[PDB]
Amino acid sequence: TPSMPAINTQTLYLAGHSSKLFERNVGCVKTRYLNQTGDWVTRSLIYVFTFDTEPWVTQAGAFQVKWEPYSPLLRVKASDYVRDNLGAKPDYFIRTYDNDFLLLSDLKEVRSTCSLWVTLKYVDRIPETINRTFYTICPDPVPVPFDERCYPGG
Ligand SMILES: *[C@@H]1O[C@H](CO[C@@H]2O[C@@H](C)[C@@H](O)[C@@H](O)[C@@H]2O)[C@@H](O[C@@H]2O[C@H](CO)[C@@H](O[C@H]3O[C@H](CO)[C@@H](O)[C@H](O)[C@@H]3O)[C@H](O)[C@H]2NC(C)=O)[C@H](O)[C@H]1NC(C)=O
Ligand SMILES: CC(C)CCC[C@@H](C)[C@H]1CC[C@H]2[C@@H]3CC=C4C[C@@H](O)CC[C@]4(C)[C@H]3CC[C@]12C
Ligand SMILES: *[C@@H]1O[C@H](CO)[C@@H](O)[C@H](O)[C@H]1NC(C)=O
Repeated sequence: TPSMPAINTQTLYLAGHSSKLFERNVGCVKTRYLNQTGDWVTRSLIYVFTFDTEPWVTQAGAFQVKWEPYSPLLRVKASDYVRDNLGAKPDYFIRTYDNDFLLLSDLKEVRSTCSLWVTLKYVDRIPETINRTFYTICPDPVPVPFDERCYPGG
């Protein structure tokens, strides 16, 4: 079966989210794998804050994730900074996933907010099936448009 992306070693990019989650001046949102200790994977949360900040500066946070096989929950132990400023929760509902995408939902909201994550394979072109699922399940879906500037080099 496909490998669960959250505990895998490929970088994940935020491709879509519910409007309510929206943070003004936050762009290029992605997560890189750092290491693993026991059942916990450590990843970074990378982004750019575009207001009154130099254009080459990347903001960075860190968090840990745990996924028991076939669990519908992703466990998240986010840093104090990430919990305080980016609203990270201790658990997320896993709607679906494949080798190169992950769709997460909030646990405690009745009108559950969502986030769609993809690997490099789909950053310039989200497959129609994933896009359709995202627009079906997610309240107030906001796509994150492709931007060349959010990547190393160009
Ligand atoms: C990802 O999906 C988006 C959502 O698609 C819409 O919802 C799905 C669940 C399904 O019902 C699908 O058929 C719907 O289109 C896509 O966005 C939609 O794209 C439409 C076409 O570009 C757009 O439409 C408008 O334009 C036509 C032009 O003739 C008008 O007739 C029509 O009335 C609309 O004004 C539609 O508005 C738009 N929806 C939203 C909410 O953005 C999106 O393109 C797709 N992306 C990929 C990569 O496949
Ligand atoms: C990808 C996996 C492995 C876990 C990620 C967990 C945490 C860090 C994720 C899950 C949902 C994410 C949020 C989803 C949507 C937005 C809106 C955007 O405007 C700014 C980033 C922000 C606010 C994200 C910040 C990081 C976030 C809180
Ligand atoms: C994993 O990364 C974190 C974050 O930088 C670090 O604190 C930790 O020492 C690293 N090593 C291991 C094996 O946990």
